[PDB]
Amino acid sequence: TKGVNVEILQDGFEVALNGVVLLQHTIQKPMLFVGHGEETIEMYRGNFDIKDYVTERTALRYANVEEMEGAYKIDLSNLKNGDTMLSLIVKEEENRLKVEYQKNDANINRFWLRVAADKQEKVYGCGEQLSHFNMRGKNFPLWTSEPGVGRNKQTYVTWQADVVDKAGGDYYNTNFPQPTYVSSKKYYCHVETTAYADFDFRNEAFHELQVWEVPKYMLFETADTYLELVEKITGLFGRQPELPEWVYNGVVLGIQGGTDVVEQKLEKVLAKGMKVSGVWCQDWQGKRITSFGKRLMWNWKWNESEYPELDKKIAEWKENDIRFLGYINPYVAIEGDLYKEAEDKGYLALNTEGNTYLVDFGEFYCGVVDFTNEEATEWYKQVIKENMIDFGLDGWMADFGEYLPTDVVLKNRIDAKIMHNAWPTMWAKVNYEAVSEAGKLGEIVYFMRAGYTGIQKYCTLLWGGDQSVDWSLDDGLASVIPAALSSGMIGCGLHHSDIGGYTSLHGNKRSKELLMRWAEMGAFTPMMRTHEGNRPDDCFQFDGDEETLEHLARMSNVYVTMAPYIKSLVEENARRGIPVQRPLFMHYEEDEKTYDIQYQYLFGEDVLVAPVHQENQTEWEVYLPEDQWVHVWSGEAYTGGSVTVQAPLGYPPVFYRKKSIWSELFSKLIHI
Amino acid sequence: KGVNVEILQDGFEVALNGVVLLQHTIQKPMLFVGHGEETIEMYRGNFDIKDYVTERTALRYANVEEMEGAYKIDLSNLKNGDTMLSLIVKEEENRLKVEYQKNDANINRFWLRVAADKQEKVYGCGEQLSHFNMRGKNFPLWTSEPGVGRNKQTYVTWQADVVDKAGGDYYNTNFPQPTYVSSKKYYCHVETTAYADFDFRNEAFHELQVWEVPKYMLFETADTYLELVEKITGLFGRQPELPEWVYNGVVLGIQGGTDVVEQKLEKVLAKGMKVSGVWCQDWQGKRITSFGKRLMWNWKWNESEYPELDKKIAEWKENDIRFLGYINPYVAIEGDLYKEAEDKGYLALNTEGNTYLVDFGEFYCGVVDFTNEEATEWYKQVIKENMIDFGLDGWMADFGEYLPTDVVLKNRIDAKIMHNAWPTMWAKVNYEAVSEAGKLGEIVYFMRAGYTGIQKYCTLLWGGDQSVDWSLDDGLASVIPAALSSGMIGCGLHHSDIGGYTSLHGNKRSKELLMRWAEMGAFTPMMRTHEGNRPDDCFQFDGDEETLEHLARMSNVYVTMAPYIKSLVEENARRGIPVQRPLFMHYEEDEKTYDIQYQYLFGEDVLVAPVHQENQTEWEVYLPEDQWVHVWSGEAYTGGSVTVQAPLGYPPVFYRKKSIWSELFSKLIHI
Ligand SMILES: *[C@@H]1[C@@H](N)[C@H](CS(=O)(=O)O)[C@@H](O)[C@H](O)[C@H]1O
Ligand SMILES: *[C@@H]1[C@@H](N)[C@H](CS(=O)(=O)O)[C@@H](O)[C@H](O)[C@H]1O
Ligand SMILES: [K+]
Ligand SMILES: [K+]
Repeated sequence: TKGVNVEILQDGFEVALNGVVLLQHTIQKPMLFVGHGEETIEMYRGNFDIKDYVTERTALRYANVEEMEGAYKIDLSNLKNGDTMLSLIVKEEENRLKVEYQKNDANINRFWLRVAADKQEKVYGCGEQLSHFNMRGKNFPLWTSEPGVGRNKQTYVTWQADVVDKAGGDYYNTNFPQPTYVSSKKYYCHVETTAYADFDFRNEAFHELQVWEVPKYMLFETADTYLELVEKITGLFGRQPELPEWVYNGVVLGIQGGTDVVEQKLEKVLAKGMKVSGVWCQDWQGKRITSFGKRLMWNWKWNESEYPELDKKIAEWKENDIRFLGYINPYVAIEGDLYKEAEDKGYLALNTEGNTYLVDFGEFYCGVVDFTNEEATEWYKQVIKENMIDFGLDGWMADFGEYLPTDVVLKNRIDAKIMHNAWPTMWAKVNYEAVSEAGKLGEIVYFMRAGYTGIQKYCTLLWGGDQSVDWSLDDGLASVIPAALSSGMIGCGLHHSDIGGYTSLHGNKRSKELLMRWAEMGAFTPMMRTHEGNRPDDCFQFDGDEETLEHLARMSNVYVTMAPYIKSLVEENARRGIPVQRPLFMHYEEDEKTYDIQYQYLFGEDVLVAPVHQENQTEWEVYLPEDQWVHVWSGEAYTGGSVTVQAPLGYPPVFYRKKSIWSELFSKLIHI
Repeated sequence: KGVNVEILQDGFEVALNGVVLLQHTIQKPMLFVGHGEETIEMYRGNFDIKDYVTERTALRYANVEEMEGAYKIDLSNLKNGDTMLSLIVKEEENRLKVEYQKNDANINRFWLRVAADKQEKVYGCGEQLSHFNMRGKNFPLWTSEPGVGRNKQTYVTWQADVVDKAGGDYYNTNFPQPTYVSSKKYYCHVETTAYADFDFRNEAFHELQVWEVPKYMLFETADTYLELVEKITGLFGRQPELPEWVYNGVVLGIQGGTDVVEQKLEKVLAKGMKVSGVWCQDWQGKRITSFGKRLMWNWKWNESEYPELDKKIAEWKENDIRFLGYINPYVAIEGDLYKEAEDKGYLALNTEGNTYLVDFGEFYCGVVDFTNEEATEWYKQVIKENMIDFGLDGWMADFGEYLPTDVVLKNRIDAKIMHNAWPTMWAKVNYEAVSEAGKLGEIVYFMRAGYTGIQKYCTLLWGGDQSVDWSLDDGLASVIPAALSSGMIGCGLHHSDIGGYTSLHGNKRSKELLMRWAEMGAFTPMMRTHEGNRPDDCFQFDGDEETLEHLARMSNVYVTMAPYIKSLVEENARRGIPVQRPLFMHYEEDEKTYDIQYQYLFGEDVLVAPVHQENQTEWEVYLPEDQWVHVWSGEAYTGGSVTVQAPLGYPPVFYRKKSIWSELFSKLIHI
C-alpha cells in the first residue's frame, strides 16, 4: 500500500506508488513503444517549424519481470521471447518511483510511454502554458522558442504574423516548456531529458509521453494535497530566493530614451504620489531601431552618449530609495566589442565550417556565447560582475535563451537537438552564479521569460514575456493568468507580466483602457513593472494622460499597502515552494468547478483575484468557492457561487476571506 | 523486355523494360506495414483528417521463390520471421503487376517506397489545382470540397477557414486518384478506394501510403508520353466524342426562368455571338441561402419557375440551340424524390437505422445509396424520365464528394472505403442512363468530382468552383494545372466556368476577369458561362456592350477553330491523348517544359499561355524550339522567352507554321 508495488498479473504487470496505479502493461494494451524518426527543423528568428517523419514505431508487448535487491528489472520486446529492445529498472529512491531506461539498438531515437488515466483526470504544468492550464484533450510539443504573436490561427494578428514573419505560433508554443506534468490524481511525473518531447493528453485511457531519445529516467511522486505536491516538486527541482526588500516599495517604471527623460518622468510621477521601487531602462547599453520598432544594441556595457551621467545618477536615485535595473541577453551583436572579444577568445558557438555561427534576430545578426565552454561561461559572468553589478544595477531583464539553432556546433560536442532546450537553464545559472558569487543573492533580482527544468532554482523571477497589446485570450492580458498558474504548479512560484503588454504589430496598438486594466492585475502579483513596448509612440503609456497617471499611482498604493501580505507569500514560496499565484483547486480540492478555472487565481490563501480581461466592461462575473468572502472595495460579503460585481476602472474584482489573519490590512483598501 | 526480378546479396530489384522500379535491401527496405487510428470530421464537404499511428513495421527481410512465370515474395521484420506481407510479382498484359496479401487483421496502414532520382518529376494524382509537378510535397487523396482560396497565406482562404472551415490547401481536390506518371516514362496505379497519401518529399524514393493493404498495383512503361497516356487510357478507359452541336459555340449559363432565357438569347444573337445552347441549372427550381442563389435538389422540371419549358426546348432546338440542366446524387428533404426514396429504402442510413441527413449548408439532403442496385436503377430511370425524355441535351452532374465516414450503406462496406468510390459510381449512373437510352455522343454531362475509372464514365470534366479572382491557387490560373494533371491520368476533356463561381469574403467578379476567362475558354473543348453563387455581385456576359462583343468575338474564334478542336476530341476518343497537353508531351528534350503549368498545348499545333493576372497589357511566354506564329499579328517566332502584347481580346496564342491547319489558323488575323 506504501511505496513501490510491482504486481505481476497473467496479462502483464502494474507499477504503483502509495497505491496510486501509474504504469499498466498488458500484451494487448502495451505501455511502451520505441522507434525511429527523421525530423526536419527549420528556424526563422526564434520560430521553429518542426516536422517528424516516423519510419518505425514498435509496440513492446512482451515483458519479463525479475524481482531483485528491492528493485525490479523488466525486459521488453516486440515478440514473445524476442531480443530485448528496452530494459527498465523500477525502484523506490528518495521516496519516489524511479524508472531507469536502457536501450540496446542505436537506431532507436523515438520513445513513447503510456501512463494510465481516467476520463475525468486533469493535467497541469509542462512549464509556462499561455493557452491551456488544464492540458487534457490536446498534445503539447515541448521545445523552447518564440511563443508566437497572437497564438491562434483564427485571429487576424496571428494570420499576419504567419504571413509576414512566420511568427504566429499556436496554443502549445512557449519560452518555457518542461517535461513535467501534475495530475489531478495527486502525483507529478518528470522525464529527465532535454530532448524534444510531446506530451499527448488526447486519449481518455492514457497520457502518452513522446521523447526524441530514450530518456535516462523518470521520477514519480505522490502527495495527499496539492500544497504538499508542489512542496515535493520544488524539493526536486529547487526553490527561488526571497525577493529583495526594495521590490515592495512599488512600481518598477519601464522608461527609455536617456537620463534626462528618466529623471523628468520620475519627478512627475513622484509628485502625483506614485510609489516607485525603481526605474528599468532596457536601453542603458544602447538602442537599435529596426522595422520591428525600438529594439536594443546587444552589447552589455553602459552607453555614455545615450545615458549621460548614469554612473552618478544611479547612486543619486538610490539615496532617494529608487533602484535601477538594466538588460542583458545571452547573445552578442557583431558590431560590438563583446562579440569581437568573444570571437578572439573562442567563446562563441561555431558552424560546421568552423567559424562563428551567426543567428538572425531580425535585421541584425549576433553570436551565441557558448555556455558549454566553462571558460566562456566564467567570462560572461565576469562581464555581468564588471559592467552590471559593479556599475550598481539592482537588477535586470535577462531576456531570451530560446534561439539555439539545431545545426550549431558547441564546445562540449553534444548535439544541438539536445542542447537547445537546456540553454534557458544554463542561461539562468549564469545569472544566478554571477549574483551569488558577488554576494548579492537576496539584493539583486533578474527576471527571465525562457526556461526549462531547473530554473526553479536558477531563475529569481519569471515574467510572461511578450504579450500582444490586446484583449485576446491566447496572447493578450488574459494569457498571463494560465502562464502564472501553469508555471507555479511545476515549481516556478514568482511570476509577473509587462503592465500593458509589449507587442504592437499588424494594427494592434495599446489603448488607455488596456494599460489600466493590466495595472489592476499587476498590483496583485509579486512585482509591478511597466514596459513601453516595441513601438512606444504607437502605444498608450502611463503618462499618456492625467487619469492614467493617477490610476497607476493609485494601484501602486494598493500594492504597497498589501506589501506585508505579499512578502509573507514570497517567503512561503521560498520556504515550501508554494506559489504566490495559486489555482483555486489548491485550496478548494473538493470543488469540481475549480479544476477548470484559469482566468482566476488565489493570491496566497486569503485573496481571490478575477481580473477584467475584456474591453469595455463595467462589471464582471466571478466564481467564488464556498468560504466567507469580502469584496475588497465595497466591504460587501459573499458566500460561494457565481456572482456579478461592479468593476469600474480602478476597482478590479478582488475578494479576501473574512477568516484571514490579515483582515485588518485588507480592510484599509475600502478607503483607497 | 518485361519483368526481371534480380536477386541481390542483401535483397532484390524489380525492373520493367529496363526501368528499375522497386528496390529492397535489409538496410533500405521498400515496404512498411502498421496500425493507425484516424479521426475524420466532416463539415459541409470539408474533411479534417488526422492520423494517430501506433505501429509502423519495416519489412526488412524478404524470401523470394519462383513459380509459373510469377515470383512469390514473403516479407517480415526479422530474418526468417513470421510473414506479415506476401507479394506475387508477375507480368500481366505487358504490365508489372504486384499483388499483396496480409495475414494480420490489425494491419490497416501500408507504405511502399518506389525508387526515384533527385531530378525526377511526377504528374497526375487526379485533378490537381495548385501543383502539376508534385515533386517535393505530399498529396492526401480524399475526394472533398477543394477549398475556397486553397492557400493559407491569402485573406480569402483565412476567412473561408474562420467562417466556414472551408479554405482547404494545395492538395485538396474533388478528383484525387492513386495514380501518378513519372518523368522516367512509367505510370504507377494503386488499386484501392481507401484514403491514400502519395509522398514525394524524399529525393531517393516516392512513398505511397494507403489506409489498407491494396489488392494490387500496376506499372507500365512507354517510349513517349504520347504512348504512355495511350496505355493509361487503355487501362482505365476512354471518353466518347463530344456531340457535334457543342462546336456551334458558347453554352450560356442563365438563370431566372423562360422569359429571361428568351431575352438574353435575343440580345446575344443580335450581337453575332455563336451559341451552342443554354444551360439553366435552376430548371428544377431555385433556393436562396446566405451563400447566394442555390438550387432545390429535386430533379424534375419546375413548371412555375420555368413555364412552357417543354415547348420552348423544342422551339430552341429548331433554331439550333440546345438545352442543358442539372442533377446531383443527393435529394432534398422537402422534395418528392426524397420521400419516394425513403419509402423504397433507397437512401443511406445512420447507425440508428434512419435516413442519414447531410448538411449541405443551411439545408439537408439524403444520399441515394448507389451500393443498392435497385436504388441505382431507380435513379437512372429518374434521369431517363425527367431529363433525357424531357429533351435535355446535357447537364451538370455536380458533387459526389460528400459521403460521410459514419454512413451505413446497403453493401455494409465501411464508408472509409466507399467515400472515394462514390464519384465513379455517380459517373457510372450518368453514363448508363445515357448509354441505355442510345444517346452516347448526343447527350453530354459534365462533372467536377472523380476517382479511378471516370476515364470511361465521365463524358466531360469541369474544374468546379474557382474563386472569382486572379489568385494562383483558386482563380483563373488554377484551371490550367487542373486540365494538365487530369489529362496525364486519362481525363482528356476539360473546361471551366467562364468567370469562375465563388463570390465570398469580398471577392466579386470583375468585367476584366470574365473577359480574360472567355479568352482561355475559347481554347478548350467547351465554352460555358456561369452566373456564379451571387449573380448580382458578379459581372455577367450581358453586363455591358464591350463585354457582350468580347464574348461574341471569342465565340467566333472557337467556332472558326471547330474543325481542329473536333480532330483533337476525336484523337482523345481514339488514343486517349488529351486535348490540353503539357509542353513536354511534344518537346520531350526541353528541360524547362517539365515545370510549366500555366501554359498548355492545344493539340499538337497550338500553344496557349492565358493571361491570368489583372491589369496586364502584355505577357511573357515560353516557346519551345519550333517555327511559331502569333495568332493575332502573324509575327513569326522561334524558341525562347518572349513578351507579346495581349490586350483584352488578344490572348497569347501561337500556332506552328508546319501545321496542316495553318490555312485555318490564318483566318484568326481577321476575326
Ligand atoms: C526580449 C526582447 N524581445 C526585447 C528586447 S530587444 O532588444 O530584443 O528589442 C525586450 O524589450 C522584451 O521585453 C523581451 O521579451
Ligand atoms: C455545384 C454546386 N456548388 C452548384 C449548385 S448548388 O445548388 O449547390 O448551388 C453549382 O452551381 C456549381 O456550379 C457546382 O460546383
Ligand atoms: K507573444
Ligand atoms: K475552389
